[PDB]
Amino acid sequence: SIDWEQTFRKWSKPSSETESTKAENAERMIKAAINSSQILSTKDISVFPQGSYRNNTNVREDSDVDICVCLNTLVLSDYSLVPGMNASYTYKQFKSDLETALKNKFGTLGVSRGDKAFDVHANSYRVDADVVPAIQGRLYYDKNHNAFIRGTCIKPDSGGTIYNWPEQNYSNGVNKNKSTGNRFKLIVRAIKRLRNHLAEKGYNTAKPIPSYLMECLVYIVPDQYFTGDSYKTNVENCINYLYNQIDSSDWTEINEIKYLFGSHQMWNKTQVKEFLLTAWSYIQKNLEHHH
Ligand SMILES: O=c1ccn([C@@H]2O[C@H](COP(=O)(O)OP(=O)(O)OP(=O)(O)O)[C@@H](O)[C@H]2O)c(=O)[nH]1
Ligand SMILES: [Mg+2]
Ligand SMILES: [Mg+2]
Repeated sequence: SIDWEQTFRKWSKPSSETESTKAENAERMIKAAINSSQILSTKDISVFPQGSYRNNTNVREDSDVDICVCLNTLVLSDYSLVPGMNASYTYKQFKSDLETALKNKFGTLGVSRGDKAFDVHANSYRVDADVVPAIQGRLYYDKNHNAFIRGTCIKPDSGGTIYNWPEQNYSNGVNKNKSTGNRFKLIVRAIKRLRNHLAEKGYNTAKPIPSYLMECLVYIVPDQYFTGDSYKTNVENCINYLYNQIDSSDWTEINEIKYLFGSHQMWNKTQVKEFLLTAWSYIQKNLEHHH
C-alpha cells in the first residue's frame, strides 16, 4: 500500500540542494587540469557540463558530474542525409594528452580510462566526474557549407563514432519544462527514482533501462499529459502513452536529431515495453494477478 502521490512528489526532488555547487566544482577543476597542461592550454578547447547535473534531472547524490572536454578545431561531419555529399593533431593524441593532464592534476590514483570517458574520483578536490574527450561534430542537411547542425563527436577506444547533441538536449529540456510549468523534469526525476527502486528490488526489466533513455522517453510524452495536480496521474499518463505508441513510433532523442532506437543504441523497444509493463503493475494497489 504505497501512497504513490506522496511517493512521486518526494521522488521528484533533486538529488540534493547543492547540485549546482558540485557541478560548478567539477567544471572548474577540469578546466584547471586543462590550463595546467602545456600542450592542451594552447588548443581551442571547450569544457562544459552535460548530463543530468546540467539538465537538472539528477536524482542520485553519488552520480558523477558529466563533463565534456571538446577540441573544437577537429571536425567530424555526417553527410549521410545529402545525396552525393562527401590534421596533424589526432583525436587519439588529444585523448592521451587529456589523460596525462588529468593524472597530473588529480594523481594517477584518481583517474581511470574507460572506452569512452575518464573516471575522475579525487577526494582532495572533492571531484567525481565522467570526463569525455570530444571533437566538433556536424550533421549536414543540405549541400551548402552553412547547412549543418553542430554537436559533439566521441571516438571510443574500441572503434566507431558517436554523435552527441548536448546543447540541443539542454535547450529542448528547458523549453519543455517551461511549457509544462516545471512538471516535465519533476516527472523525469520521479520516474528515474522509480526505475532505481525497481532495479534495487531485483526487477530485471529495470536493469537495462538507463537514465538518459528515460529522460528521452518522458520528453516524448505530449505536454497535455503533465497537467493537473496529481503526479501519480502524470506518471501513469507517461507509461500509458509510451506503451501504446512505441510500436509504430519513429521517435528521436530529446535533441530531436538522433533516432531513439536503432543499431546505434544499446537499448531496444522490447526492453522499454517490458519495463513499462513492470512499472505499470508495480504502481497499482491490490493487484491479484501476475504474469
Ligand atoms: O547512451 C547514451 C548515454 C549517455 N549519453 C549522453 O551522455 C550524458 C551523460 O551520460 P549519463 O549516463 O551520466 O546520463 P545522465 O547524466 O543523463 O543520467 P544520470 O547520471 O543521472 O544517471 C547523457 O545525459 C547523454 O547526454 C548518450 O547520448 N547516450
Ligand atoms: Mg550523468
Ligand atoms: Mg556519467
